Formats: sequence, C-alpha cells, structure tokens
Amino acid sequence: SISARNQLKGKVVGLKKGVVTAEVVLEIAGGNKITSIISLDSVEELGVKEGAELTAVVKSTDVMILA
Amino acid sequence: SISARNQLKGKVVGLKKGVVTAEVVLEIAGGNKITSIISLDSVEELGVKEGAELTAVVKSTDVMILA
Amino acid sequence: SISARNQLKGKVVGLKKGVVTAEVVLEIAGGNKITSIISLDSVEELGVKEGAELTAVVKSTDVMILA
Amino acid sequence: ISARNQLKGKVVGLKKGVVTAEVVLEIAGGNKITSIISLDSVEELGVKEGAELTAVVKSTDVMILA
Amino acid sequence: ISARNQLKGKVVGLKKGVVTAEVVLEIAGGNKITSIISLDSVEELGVKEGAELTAVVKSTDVMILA
Amino acid sequence: SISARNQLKGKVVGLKKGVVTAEVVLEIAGGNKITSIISLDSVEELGVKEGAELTAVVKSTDVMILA
Ligand code: MOO
Ligand code: MOO
Ligand code: MOO
Ligand code: MOO
Ligand code: MOO
Ligand code: MOO
Ligand code: MOO
Ligand code: MOO
Repeated sequence: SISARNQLKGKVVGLKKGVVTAEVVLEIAGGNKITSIISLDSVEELGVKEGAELTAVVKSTDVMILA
Repeated sequence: SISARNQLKGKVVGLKKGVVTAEVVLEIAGGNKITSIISLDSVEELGVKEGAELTAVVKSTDVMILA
Repeated sequence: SISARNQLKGKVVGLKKGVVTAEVVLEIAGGNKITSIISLDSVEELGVKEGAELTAVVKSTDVMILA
Repeated sequence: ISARNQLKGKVVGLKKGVVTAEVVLEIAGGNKITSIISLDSVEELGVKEGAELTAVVKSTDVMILA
Repeated sequence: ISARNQLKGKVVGLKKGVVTAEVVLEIAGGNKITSIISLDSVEELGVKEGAELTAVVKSTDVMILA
Repeated sequence: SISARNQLKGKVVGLKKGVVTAEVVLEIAGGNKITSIISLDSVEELGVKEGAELTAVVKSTDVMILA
C-alpha cells in the first residue's frame, strides 16, 4: 500500500555485503535482473539470503527513459 | 554504458503529460509494469508515444527491498 | 517490512493534486512538517485525505546531513 | 535550500565505511533518521555522536505508506 | 550540507506547474542544469530569471557515462 | 539519448573503490568538482581510471536549489 509504483517480485541470486551498504541482485519475471544497493542493516534485519523471494521497490520519480 | 545497473527494455502503454513532469508506463518482459515520471521536456524531446519501444533506467542505489 | 529505514508516522495536513504528481504534507512528532511529492495516481488509490494517518518513507540514501 | 524536509536531531550512531557512511540521528519524539552519505562528508562536516545536526530530504524522494 | 555537488549559476528558465516547477540554471562553461522541485520552494526562495543560485546534488544520485 | 537532463562532461580526478560502491570525482567546466557514488561493479565494467573523460549524469528530480 506504499505509493512506490514499481514493485517487482523476484528471487535473490546475488548478495554482497559491504561495510555500510549492501547489494542485492534479484532475478525477476521475464528474465530480467534488478540490482539493489541498500543499507547492510536492512539486509541483515530483513534476513536476505540467496534464494529468498523478494520484491524490488522503485519510486516512479526515480525512473528514467532511454530511447 | 552508463552505470545505472537496471535497464529494463519495454513498450510504452501509457503516457500522461503534465505541466512540468510526465508519466510513462512501460510494459516490460515477463508481464511487469514500470512507471516513470520524468520531465515533460525529455518526453517531448525523445519523442515518446504509446507503442514506442523504450528502456527504463534505474540506478541501483534507488532500489529498495521488500521482504 | 521494507529496507527503507526512515518511516515517520503522521497525519495529513496538506493535499495538493496536480496533473501527474501530487503533494502530501504530513505532520509528525514535534509538529515537524514532512512534504512528499508523489504520483497523482498513487494518492487516489491510497485514498489520501486531510486528517488521514499515513507514514512517510525515505530511503537512507536520499537523506543528507546539514551542519 | 529547496529540499523541504529538514529535521533537527542528535547523532546517536555513526558507521564509517570505505566510500559511504551511516549517520543515525534521533529527532523529535524518539524517531530515528538513517542517512547514508559519503565518508568525505562525514569527515568534513565534523560528524560525531552527541552532535546536533539536521536531516534534509527532498520532497520528491519521500514515499507515502497507507 | 553533505551533498557534495553545489554548482553556482544564473536562472535562464523557470516553468511553474501545479505541484512541481522546473528551474534551468546556466553554470560555468555554458552547461545548463535542469532541476524539478516543488512549486512551494520556487515561491519561497524567490526564484526568477536572472537570479543567481546554486544547484545542489547528492553524490549517490549522480551516474556516470563512459 | 536518456531523459536525464543533466549531462556534464569531465575528466576523472578522483577514484576510491569500496566494497559495494565506489567514488568518482570528475572535474568539469570551471574546475567544478562533481562527485558520484556508484556501484563498484559499474566502475570496473566501465573501466574508470584517473584521467578518463566521462560524463556525469543527473536526473532533474534529484537537483535541488540553494538560495
Ligand atoms: O507514486 Mo510514487 O511514490 O512517486 O512511485
Ligand atoms: O564502503 Mo561501502 O561499499 O559504502 O560499505
Ligand atoms: O552503479 Mo549505479 O549508477 O549506482 O546503478
Ligand atoms: O503539476 Mo505537475 O503534475 O508537477 O506538471
Ligand atoms: O537504503 Mo535502505 O536500507 O532501503 O534505507
Ligand atoms: O522543493 Mo524540493 O527541493 O523537491 O524539497
Ligand atoms: O551523499 Mo552526500 O555525502 O550527502 O553528497
Ligand atoms: O527527470 Mo528527467 O526528464 O530523466 O531529467
């Protein structure tokens, strides 16, 4: 119910922990890949792991268009 | 060749022009929908129209994770 | 259950609808005013109105420090 | 500045990485604000625990949860 | 402020919508900067053509093209 | 050919690699310093190095006005 209009359901296939940030790579429907860099705290708090089923969220105003 | 790690190839199915911004809705592979709000200038300059084939770009650091 | 680490509860004191986006000002702890600019579409589906209790959400990576 | 979200608080956490850094400020009512910025900024503004600072956020970066 | 991108320029365009507004500043070397902010900010900072202002951008929002 | 309206040409004067992200400082017209924090992965694939000419890109919606 949050306004972010892009919610892409997917599966974690890559995970890399840094000191402050984290990188979560999801395999989503149709064969596309989504790359997320978020805080390492949210990554540990949400219990993300390779194979977990997750949703990638993106606010519309953060989406560019390439012709 | 730009760093934005999320490039989702798709087809414009919705277009709405505002005064300063624009909303471009793409149908992408696998049946997902992407919603873009960008400037109405880039929308007119790139020549976006319903049915055009476009790529949605999203910088990794703008992607959240929902468990 | 989203990685976005900042989630500030409040009540809607401001609502302005545009053509593509819309403005939502929430009053949070301490009378602090939070202003959110989102899609017109999102406000309508989330049924936002003056007095509604909603939560404002911000990804850490959008949060700057002013000294 | 144009960013309309400016919240005053007290540094209650600071995590320094290699490129970025986390600052956790406690603002009015016990809410905590998490900010990830550049290490460079954390060295230059003078950020440390106990310090009073303001969290700034651009409106268009704020989502709404119903 | 922590945002490390602060470019000084002169307002050469201003477009007012209902909720947001476009400001186009000309900075050093003829480059133009496009910024979409809240109408509210455009009314309060005092933005108009000819005015000198600074464009601010957070590092983590800047992409790189090779 | 991307909607991102700000594209500032420059030469790399700064490069710092982290674990998940990396920092790139470009020198543009007027000696102005632009700092970009992106994914470590992106810097490696784009082969970024001191002295490289690259273009910094920013979406309008991330650009604030300081008075
Ligand atoms: O309606 Mo949104 O929060 O700009 O995707
Ligand atoms: O040094 Mo990081 O890759 O910002 O945790
Ligand atoms: O490497 Mo990026 O520009 O943070 O997606
Ligand atoms: O009033 Mo708009 O929908 O920001 O052009
Ligand atoms: O970058 Mo976060 O971990 O979604 O606040
Ligand atoms: O008017 Mo702002 O810079 O989108 O908060
Ligand atoms: O990410 Mo910064 O250090 O607020 O420009
Ligand atoms: O919001 Mo834009 O039209 O990608 O600069």
